[PDB]
Amino acid sequence: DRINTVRGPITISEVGFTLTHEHICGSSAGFLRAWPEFFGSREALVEKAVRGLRRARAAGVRTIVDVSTFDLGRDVRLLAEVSRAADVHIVAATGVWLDPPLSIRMRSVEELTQFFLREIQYGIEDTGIRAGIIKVAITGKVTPFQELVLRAAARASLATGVPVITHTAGSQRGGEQQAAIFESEGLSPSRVCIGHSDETDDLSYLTALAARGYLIGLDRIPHSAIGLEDNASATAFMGSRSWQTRALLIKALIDQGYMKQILVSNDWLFGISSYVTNFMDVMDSVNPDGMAFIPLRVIPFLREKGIPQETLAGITVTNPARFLSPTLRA
Amino acid sequence: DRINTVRGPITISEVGFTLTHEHICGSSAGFLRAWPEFFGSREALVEKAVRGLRRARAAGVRTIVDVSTFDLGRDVRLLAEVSRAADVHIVAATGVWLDPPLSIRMRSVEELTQFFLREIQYGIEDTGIRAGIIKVAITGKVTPFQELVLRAAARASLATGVPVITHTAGSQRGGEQQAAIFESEGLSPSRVCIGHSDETDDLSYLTALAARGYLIGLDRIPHSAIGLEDNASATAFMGSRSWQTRALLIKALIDQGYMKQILVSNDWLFGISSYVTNFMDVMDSVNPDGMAFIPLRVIPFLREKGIPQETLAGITVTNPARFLSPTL
Ligand SMILES: C[As](C)(=O)[O-]
Ligand SMILES: C[As](C)(=O)[O-]
Ligand SMILES: [Zn+2]
Ligand SMILES: [Zn+2]
Ligand SMILES: [Zn+2]
Ligand SMILES: [Zn+2]
Ligand SMILES: [Zn+2]
Ligand SMILES: [Zn+2]
Repeated sequence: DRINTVRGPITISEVGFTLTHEHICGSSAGFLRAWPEFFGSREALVEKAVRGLRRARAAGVRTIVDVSTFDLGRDVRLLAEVSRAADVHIVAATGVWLDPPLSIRMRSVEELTQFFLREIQYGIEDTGIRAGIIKVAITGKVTPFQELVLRAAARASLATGVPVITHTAGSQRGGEQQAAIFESEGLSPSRVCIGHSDETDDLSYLTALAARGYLIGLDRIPHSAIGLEDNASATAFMGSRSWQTRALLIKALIDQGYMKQILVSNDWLFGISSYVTNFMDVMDSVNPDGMAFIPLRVIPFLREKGIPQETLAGITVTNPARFLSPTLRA
Repeated sequence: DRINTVRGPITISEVGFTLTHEHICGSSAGFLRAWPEFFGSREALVEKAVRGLRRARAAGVRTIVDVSTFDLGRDVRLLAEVSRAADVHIVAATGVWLDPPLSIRMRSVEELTQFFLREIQYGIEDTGIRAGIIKVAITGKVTPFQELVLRAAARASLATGVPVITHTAGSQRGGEQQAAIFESEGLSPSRVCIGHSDETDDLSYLTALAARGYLIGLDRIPHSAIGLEDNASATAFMGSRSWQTRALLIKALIDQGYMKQILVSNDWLFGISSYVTNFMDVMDSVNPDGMAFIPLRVIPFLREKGIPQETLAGITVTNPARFLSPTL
């Protein structure tokens, strides 16, 4: 079976150790093309990303999933360039994030479904690169527009077998909202990762979703504004919980018997224009390991806590391949 | 003081009959590239725009100013292809419209100034095509962010000599609040067009801005949903006033002695994705002339009402050239 990447299809055996929720750059549609100097230059951004991916590769990573949507400024040509240079597979995304422009947010559920299908079945822009995942997002109480996006995502997943990754901004729960909508459309929970789940400490909430068959994205592990009391922007974006506390949720879910439902990532990037200026510097100061943080810090931490190799490989290799492999029915 | 167009620099004498507020396509950044099918295809949109601009050309139009900004999905390569095929000058825009994404709306006044300067001085994207105007938009009361945009526009204009064009959302006013900000930055009123000024019938407001040396953009002349009362989206976009009512404002300002302050346009486009689906069909149902509406309908209407042809030539040829020619 085959997974689409920015350099073409690859087999399941080629996927390897995967980071399921990452970005090369967090931006806005067309922004990198219109003002590349915001990032120093396109060339500087490419250099920062290639070095960062090569560090991750040296720590064991073989694939990342860039869950940047059109409205997060996804540039698949950038992804292809850095994937080739770093020799790390990149899966690209369709879907809608938090900042849809009018041309997206004025659209109907049917139109959004056709847009997602175009990006998965035909390709992104004029590149022939096909999305391998659908990324959606909601705020607090799912808005009428976000509900349209979720339903369109479920429909595109049902037609193509590609999985859906979702999260709730602003609050620590919210996965129940998305689950009810997805299920109303007939989508299998095994096609869905409820992301940014490490933002809550409510284990009962995560375990119940896992028991229903949802994948649980513990994918903002290195985000933390501890020590950055000076910075309101940093606390608002990364939060005030230690990375070890977040990582321990991984062990907790394993102990509950749901290793098979866990996906782990960094939610990192190599440039960011969608927040305050120079926020990349703040992030880099918190986590100098970048995307290598999971393999260099979290994996050893879990081992020390007594999680066996084979379990860690199940989480980092087996689960992502099962998740990404397009699967029409469960 | 040559003017930059999507085909390169031109002389003032080459500008000719100008439409000062137009669009090839009203969209969002990256959207035409991502989902061209929304417009049938990119190829269909080009064909429709070339056909339309050629009709305007035959009616005498020589230049249009496409005031689409980054966030209105300005695609300068589309502009260039259409300009060349139709053989009509197109001036491209920098600035910020009413849908800035986070990467724009999180920026400071200094950062916005740099962005506008890049698009004017260096070029748009990787094309080397330089913006010839700065477009800004406000809602009701200028928002804190919109005030940054206005100040950045003023600063970019002062540094480069290129003019600024505005508008305020809806059938509002807003010019007095825009002008205050511009003047606090030391910008000359002669470098600013208060656009969509045909949305109001308040002549006291219009004449006072004209008296201060502002240009008055009477530039949505064909927009009217009269006859389309059962379409709320039509009414909300084009209004309930007739084209003649809008066009009579041109006469009113001429009568008051302000012919030199008037700029006229259609605010037309050949595709639109930033609003309701298929809205282009509704607009085309009302104004089949498209961008040719000004020279075909408005000019003769004003002639019939007794305005001398020399005055109309001043408004359609002289005023736009004086406005577009960069100063310092
Ligand atoms: C690009 As994000 C901070 O919503 O994971
Ligand atoms: C794109 As418009 C409605 O400001 O002319
Ligand atoms: Zn997120
Ligand atoms: Zn995320
Ligand atoms: Zn993310
Ligand atoms: Zn407008
Ligand atoms: Zn307009
Ligand atoms: Zn307009």
